[PDB]
Amino acid sequence: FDRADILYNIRQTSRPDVIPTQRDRPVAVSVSLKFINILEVNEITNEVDVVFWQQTTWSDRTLAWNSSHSPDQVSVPISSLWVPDLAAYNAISKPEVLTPQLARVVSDGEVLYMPSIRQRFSCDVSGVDTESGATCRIKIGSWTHHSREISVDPTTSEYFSQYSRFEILDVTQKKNSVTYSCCPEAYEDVEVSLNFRKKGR
Amino acid sequence: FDRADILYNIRQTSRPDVIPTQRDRPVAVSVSLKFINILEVNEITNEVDVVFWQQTTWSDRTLAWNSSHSPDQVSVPISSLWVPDLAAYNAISKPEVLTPQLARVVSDGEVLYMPSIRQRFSCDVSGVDTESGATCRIKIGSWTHHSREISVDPTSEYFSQYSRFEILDVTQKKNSVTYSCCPEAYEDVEVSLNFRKKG
Amino acid sequence: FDRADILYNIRQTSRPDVIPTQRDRPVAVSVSLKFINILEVNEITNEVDVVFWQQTTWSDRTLAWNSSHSPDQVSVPISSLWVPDLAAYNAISKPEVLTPQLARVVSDGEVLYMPSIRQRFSCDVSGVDTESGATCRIKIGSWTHHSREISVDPTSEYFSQYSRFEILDVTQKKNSVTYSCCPEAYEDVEVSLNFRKK
Amino acid sequence: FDRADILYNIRQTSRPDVIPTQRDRPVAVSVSLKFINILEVNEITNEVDVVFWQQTTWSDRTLAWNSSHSPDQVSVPISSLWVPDLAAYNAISKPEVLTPQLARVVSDGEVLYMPSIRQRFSCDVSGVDTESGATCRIKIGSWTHHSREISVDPTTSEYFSQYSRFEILDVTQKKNSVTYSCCPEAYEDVEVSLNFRKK
Amino acid sequence: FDRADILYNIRQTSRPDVIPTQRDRPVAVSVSLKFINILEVNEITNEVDVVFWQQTTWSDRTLAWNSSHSPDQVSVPISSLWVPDLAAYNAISKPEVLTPQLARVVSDGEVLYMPSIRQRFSCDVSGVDTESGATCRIKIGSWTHHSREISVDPTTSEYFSQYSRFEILDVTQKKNSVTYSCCPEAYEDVEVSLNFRKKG
Amino acid sequence: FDRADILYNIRQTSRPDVIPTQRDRPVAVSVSLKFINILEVNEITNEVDVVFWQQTTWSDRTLAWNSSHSPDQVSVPISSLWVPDLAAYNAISKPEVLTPQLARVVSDGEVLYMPSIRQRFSCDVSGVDTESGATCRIKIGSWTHHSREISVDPTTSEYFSQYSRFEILDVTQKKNSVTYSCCPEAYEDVEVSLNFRKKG
Amino acid sequence: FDRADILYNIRQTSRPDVIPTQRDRPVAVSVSLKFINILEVNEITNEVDVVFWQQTTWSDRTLAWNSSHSPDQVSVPISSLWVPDLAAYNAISKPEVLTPQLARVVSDGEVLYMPSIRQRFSCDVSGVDTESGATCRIKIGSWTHHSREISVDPTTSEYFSQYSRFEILDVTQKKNSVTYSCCPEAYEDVEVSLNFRKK
Amino acid sequence: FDRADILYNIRQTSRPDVIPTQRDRPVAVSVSLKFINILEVNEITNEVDVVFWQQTTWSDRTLAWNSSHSPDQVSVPISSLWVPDLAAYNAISKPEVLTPQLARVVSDGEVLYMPSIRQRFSCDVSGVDTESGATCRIKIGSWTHHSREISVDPTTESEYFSQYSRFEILDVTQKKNSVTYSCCPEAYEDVEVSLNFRKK
Amino acid sequence: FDRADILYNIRQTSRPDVIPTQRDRPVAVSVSLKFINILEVNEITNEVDVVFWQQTTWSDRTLAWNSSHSPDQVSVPISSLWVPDLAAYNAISKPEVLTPQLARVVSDGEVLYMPSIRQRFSCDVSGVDTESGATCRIKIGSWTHHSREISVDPTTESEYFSQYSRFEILDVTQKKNSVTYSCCPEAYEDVEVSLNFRKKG
Amino acid sequence: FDRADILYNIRQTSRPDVIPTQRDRPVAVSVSLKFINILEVNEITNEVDVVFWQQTTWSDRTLAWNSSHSPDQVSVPISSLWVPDLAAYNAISKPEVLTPQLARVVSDGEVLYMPSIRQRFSCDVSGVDTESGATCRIKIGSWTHHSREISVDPTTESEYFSQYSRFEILDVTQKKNSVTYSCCPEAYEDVEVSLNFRKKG
Ligand SMILES: CCN1CCN[C@H]1c1cccc(-c2ccccn2)n1
Ligand SMILES: CCN1CCN[C@H]1c1cccc(-c2ccccn2)n1
Repeated sequence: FDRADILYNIRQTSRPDVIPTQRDRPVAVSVSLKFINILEVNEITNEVDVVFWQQTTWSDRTLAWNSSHSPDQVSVPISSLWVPDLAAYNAISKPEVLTPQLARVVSDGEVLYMPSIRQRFSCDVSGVDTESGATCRIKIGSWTHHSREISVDPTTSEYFSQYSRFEILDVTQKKNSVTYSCCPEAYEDVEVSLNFRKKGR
Repeated sequence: FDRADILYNIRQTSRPDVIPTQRDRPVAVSVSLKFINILEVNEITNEVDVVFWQQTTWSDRTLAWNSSHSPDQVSVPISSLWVPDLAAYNAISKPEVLTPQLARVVSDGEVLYMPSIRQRFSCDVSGVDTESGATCRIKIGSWTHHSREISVDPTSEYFSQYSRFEILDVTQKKNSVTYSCCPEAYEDVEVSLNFRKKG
Repeated sequence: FDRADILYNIRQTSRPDVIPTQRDRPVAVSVSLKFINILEVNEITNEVDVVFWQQTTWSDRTLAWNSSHSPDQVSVPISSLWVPDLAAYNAISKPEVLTPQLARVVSDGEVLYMPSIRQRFSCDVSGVDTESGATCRIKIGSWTHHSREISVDPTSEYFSQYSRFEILDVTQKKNSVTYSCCPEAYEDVEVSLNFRKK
Repeated sequence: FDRADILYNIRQTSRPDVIPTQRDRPVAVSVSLKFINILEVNEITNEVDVVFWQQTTWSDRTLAWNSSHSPDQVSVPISSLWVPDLAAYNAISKPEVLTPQLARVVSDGEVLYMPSIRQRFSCDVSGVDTESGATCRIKIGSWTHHSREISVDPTTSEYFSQYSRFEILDVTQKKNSVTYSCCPEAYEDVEVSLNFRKK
Repeated sequence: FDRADILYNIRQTSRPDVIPTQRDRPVAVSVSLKFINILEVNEITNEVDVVFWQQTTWSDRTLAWNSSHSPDQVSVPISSLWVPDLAAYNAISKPEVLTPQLARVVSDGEVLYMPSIRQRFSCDVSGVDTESGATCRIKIGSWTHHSREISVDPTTSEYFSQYSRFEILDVTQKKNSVTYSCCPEAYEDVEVSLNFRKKG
Repeated sequence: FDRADILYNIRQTSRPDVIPTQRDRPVAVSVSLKFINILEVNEITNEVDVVFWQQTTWSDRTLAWNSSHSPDQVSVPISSLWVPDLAAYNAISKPEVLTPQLARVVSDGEVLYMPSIRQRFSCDVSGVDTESGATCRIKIGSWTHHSREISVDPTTSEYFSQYSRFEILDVTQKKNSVTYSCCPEAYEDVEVSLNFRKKG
Repeated sequence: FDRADILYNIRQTSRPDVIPTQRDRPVAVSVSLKFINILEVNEITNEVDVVFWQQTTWSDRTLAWNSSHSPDQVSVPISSLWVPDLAAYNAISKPEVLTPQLARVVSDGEVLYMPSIRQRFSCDVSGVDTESGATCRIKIGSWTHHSREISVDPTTSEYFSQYSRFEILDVTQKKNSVTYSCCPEAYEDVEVSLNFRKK
Repeated sequence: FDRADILYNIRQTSRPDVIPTQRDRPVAVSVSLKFINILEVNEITNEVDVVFWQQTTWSDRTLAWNSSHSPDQVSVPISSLWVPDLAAYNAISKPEVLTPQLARVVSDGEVLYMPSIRQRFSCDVSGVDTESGATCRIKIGSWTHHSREISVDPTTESEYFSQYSRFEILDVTQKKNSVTYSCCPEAYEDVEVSLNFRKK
Repeated sequence: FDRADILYNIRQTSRPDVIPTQRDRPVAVSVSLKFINILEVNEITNEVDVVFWQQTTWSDRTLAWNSSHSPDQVSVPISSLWVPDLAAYNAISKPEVLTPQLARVVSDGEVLYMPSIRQRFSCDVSGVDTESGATCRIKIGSWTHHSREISVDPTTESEYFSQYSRFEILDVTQKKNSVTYSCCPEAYEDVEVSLNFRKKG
Repeated sequence: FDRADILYNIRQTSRPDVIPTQRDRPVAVSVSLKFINILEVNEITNEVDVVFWQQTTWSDRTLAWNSSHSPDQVSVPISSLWVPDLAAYNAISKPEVLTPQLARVVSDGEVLYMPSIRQRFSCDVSGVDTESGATCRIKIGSWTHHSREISVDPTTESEYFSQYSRFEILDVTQKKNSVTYSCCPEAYEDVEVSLNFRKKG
């Protein structure tokens, strides 16, 4: 009916710890990094310090409601929802979340979470100061949910800060499948390739 | 009644997670930054470290009470209130809040919140050392509410005399953008901090 | 009562959100700093980084018990008490509290809170390497309680001898700040630390 | 049963404070470190700054369920499980967990927890600049559970970042134990020998 | 009882806010710091950064159980327990607690708590490069409880990293009892003297 | 959605004190009484003691779920439901509910509630002992909701016990609207006229 | 604000244990009985069993709201409300409430509560078979609140059952203020005289 | 696992509102009345007052546990358990439960519940003073769950009945039956208890 | 303080299960039955049905407050207080409490509970139609607290009784009884209430 | 420790649902009925209406406390203790509890629960008006706990019986007995209580 009713129900009945699997189909999560800033780099030790909006999308039908004559969408705290347990496998610091931890929810149950994160990665930074630029690959996927429970897909400069000493040449994202020695099941991930270089003046 | 009553009511009934949209009008949010100190500036990196009191105001009519023979206003923990999900879109460090997270509530339901924040920005440091100075732009709007739910409206006595820097000018302009994709319009306040290194 | 009873009472009924305003009188808070240590000072940037005990004191009658055959005071976690929402007006860093967050409550409802706080300020660092020394002023007052709600009044020997600086003098004085936007005055204590490098 | 049911059962009944000893025989924990990155090294101070994944396995029958027409495993927040109070004996910073604080629970009540941790150790960094390399020993055991209550055992390179300034010669992992003359009791540890060198 | 029952009991009935004074006698606390590492010394600023296990011990009879067919000892989170409010009166950083915040409660009501703490101190670091070394005094006490409510007492190197830049010559720990200028009462305290030096 | 899921969502949401009004329209409550037995009649006081199944119905849309691959209705404690505050205006004993207090909830949010009630009324019993027989009128409406808020409406001896001493000739149920002096708003009630006689 | 909000505010801040004394003065409670039935009379025992509507009315300002775009009234459970602690001083069984225990709150704070009660009294049944009839006095008053805290007032047959064997010749309601020897406080009651006879 | 833990888990995971349906098949409830006494009988009004033990038996897999070194069964208050919403169709007074409202849970999820009920009923008392006695049929079945959600059964088509009664029991037959009403598609399953008894 | 703060403080800190003993000195309970009606007597069976106000009075200084600029008294549900565990040893029905279960709490912590009770007793009804009347004896005291825990005392301090009863009250006297049995080192007390009544003419 | 702390400890860690079984030995429960009055008797229907005190004692170790400088006993509402689920097999009315529902607890975990109950039974009232009298047997045992879990034993087999009953008691014996049933393969234990009574003059 109203904003307050919609948020009450989601709070009271939403099960944060419960992956919203559908008929035991993997939950499909969309992920696209939108880089905003490159804040520090190190060709010697091979580290980068980035700021990026982690465009993260997925469906949770248990959230959906009868719009009809009611709010299009709502803003929900992420404590009040299930959220994918995503990790950047090659981060070497923990996500500084820069933004209000609110996710935007539509009446169908499709969810949009997009926090600004500042994080430090460990990646190939050789060629940063050349014209070829460097290509730093960030791998992201489910920390605890494997192929049959979570799958991850990428999607279809307008963001990047003009005051950065760096400039992006190209950013590309590939779905991937890894396996581990311990474990018979495979995990999926988005491989994000940031090609960037130091500016000329 | 009295304070304890007025504060019990707010705590028992306030719903932090519910924007108080009054009849499907947008919650008007008045914003005004007051810089207190500038601390680290880098014309190479175009990064800055600043401290400012973000003077914020809006109306949550649910909070209202009958002023007749009772407190004009009370102080309240912002965990007991709805608060707009403001974010600085060029911030490169999380906001570090320096002061007690309390806000003031007037009997008419006007909420008045003024945190002291320290945060780092990616902005134009070009010219800080010259006469006409640097102009650093800081953009502040709601992180999840487009212009039908929240609408942000911008409203030296505050700046430390002991700063290494000096403030030529601060100006505030609203900013609205529609896109091909999405029928909702988005708003931010644009804060132009024109400052320079003292003699 | 015993210590358990008295704490339980304070836990159940201390309205930790409610200024213990008496009639409509400002709650009269006393603040008096004692410096333990000056740790890093910048004359260029006008930034000092200091450690100090904030002696705070105020009365809350919802706390009091008849010290009849009872303890005359107890230790109360500040989560379970009303505390003045104080702030350093010229702090450039969030207070680092170095101590257990406990306050002493007297049977008459007198509270004595004294945290050890490490924090950096903007203030006049100049003259630090001179005999007459630098004079760094800190202001501490309520963040939200104007002057009809919370008054503030001010009341070397704890100062570390291993410091690189020394305190020539420390005066503390009643002050109020007002702003053109806002109808109300806010009381503080203006602490003048006169000190110099060794 | 389904994910939501199992999760609720685990949250309602799993007792995070209660070591799941069986027939008072010590709780068998496996700790197996996978080094991801070596980031800083100081041959003067004998300190390393390391990133590893800590494969921690044990067993808690009270989490178990009938997997007849149910999930093989589910994912549970460690706050809703008893976890081993493991601690690095020679650690010089707080463990910085970089990953979702979530563990995997098998229906037979076996728990699979692999946090990704950054932390500094005081250890032997000598020879790092050389072909045979330094050997940094890292010691991990229960902080409060002596060897009648917990044993730690190793499980009876490949993830290390190829963009590290360092590489790995050998990793060996051996059960050991320790006492302190203040106190009667002994504590099992796994001793992780990291044989590495600069590239 | 079993661990399950003993822990449920404590979680249900322990008052972490209530000092376990018995018959208006003070709580005897054994405190004894054991240094593991010395991470950073500055002879200019007079500062050390150190890591210590702070072996802490005291009696809280309300915790006791009859140990007949029962555990002799259990691992309780300290949030379930009253804990002495110990400070280090010349710390310049907050105590960085590095290990799981659990304590040991013996069936007779004895609480054994040993955190590993990283913390920075303001002390005399002159003569660390000498041979008889620097002597860094640290003052440990209750913040809010006087000697009538807490007495703090020490205990009579096996722990210090052999790979430290530095080495410990001696560590001694004596009782001190102190009276401030403001207030009538005394606070019992410990003095810890870290006599140590560089290696070469 | 399973029954487990739906029941959770109802218990947790759903506000038993919140009349399910739509667009400030009256909530339409249907009520058909089904007499099961007449256990006492008295022509002198004019009193009967009856048992009846009170077939009750109304929509509450905050209860609805999409029953795509899911159950069509569920059984729900009325303590977790709003229910109409119906009263017998001419009752002289309190309703003695004989049955489990569970109502049925269809996925379109229709509530089907039907308790077995025993209760005693003040009504015209004259000539229960003749062919044409007594006609005992029972008025039922909401105790606190007027017509704009609630409309109690009727619907249109498959229930009645073959071993009673009485037999039902007729039951008719007609809409009734009533205005009390105190209060200018009007209640919307149902007159149940029970036409029965002794069998002999 | 819709009903569902008003009812939520009431439940969370209605302090049903607290008498809404406004300022100094007592709470003014209107009580007026409406007899529906007389059911069993015993002139030997001086006993009567009676069904009556207890129209009750008072002001709790704490329930108040602004109806501009709001209902004027909602129905509230008395569990979530302060109710006057009324007792019929000459009752000899407990009140059997025959109706839902819901009261009615006006936006200006007035409450209207009107239960149908069956209850037996001790009173003057003599002459119930004569022309002039019997006059049963029923004395209703606060059980714990004396006259400084509660004053009762009536407000100047019509729902009586024609199918009763008795008939009301008259009903009159006056106020009375009674003091007992133990206790220096005066209590108020309404005394309702029920002039009825057998038809 | 002990009694204490088993009961904690049940308490803590209790969904009393969730019919424990397994893969959309109906929950099979057994009902057997074991008559203890007959307190009052009326051939005029066709009413009897009776005390019986109602043995009831169903599965609820959600309560189960591993019974290796664990109790075989435990005692659980019914407010923690889902219970069949059972009801007599011809009852004329509330069921007066005389015993502790406790059932027994077995390790496999079986729930055995047996309350003592005193209740009045409307039935065929004709012939109570004859050689072949009266045959009062009592009909018991779920009030709100139909054929597809609950199915009943008698496990029982001299050890219980009071030797001191004014009546003897000749026979009690219990048969699965069913009941539908024109209003409502779904059939309801019931147990048909024929109490054939006489005055001595 | 206002009434609202006092009731909040009582509700929040009150221990109904806890006898307010002061240093293991016993809680002094005053009792006084003021009879209102006598409703049924039976000389064959020695049974009476009666209604009385049972005035109870005790101290619980843990409920005190500062009367300074406050109310001297407030009403409190008894379900938030400790109450005397009083039983009538010769009752044959359970006590029907006819009145609101509220009590008065005075600012010195004095509690004043007076319920109107209706109960049937097994007592000496003989002589009821004579001029000396019957004397029916009712014994009242704690069910589980011996006399080092609760001391019951009659206040003995007609005005209350129905002018419409068939019966009339000739005198009421109340006296303390106390007994030591050999099993237990403890004396038990009771208050013996002697209702001397006769039928009216 | 004081009463407030013993009661608190009991309230919080008692486990009212959990039978205090030790070493899978039966819990030994001791019921002795003490008769206060006989109120109705009916020779036609074989029914009596009686009032009695149900003396019930057992041991529950989870209640115990060290009673040095402590109360040795406290009074505890039965909601906060495990209580045996006793019932009168041959009862025909609900138990009417006439007394405060408190139980007395000894620091060693010994419990006395003694409600005055009024109830009605089906029993042999034959011979009530003869000099030999009727022998009404009442059976009281655990509803749901068979013999391997609850064992039931009387103590001893006047001072209680009202002098004003129409009736008089001749003897009360009380005897261990065990009833078993077709359906269910465990035996229950009971105190069979033989009331031998008759009418007075
Ligand atoms: C006038 C600014 N202040 C002086 C001291 N306290 C602050 C304060 C406290 C609470 C609210 C506000 C404020 C001011 C303007 C707009 C919004 N809030 N300031
Ligand atoms: C007299 C109006 N009503 C019609 C049916 N219900 C009643 C009603 C309900 C709720 C409150 C009141 C009321 C209360 C005080 C005074 C008058 N009426 N009446």
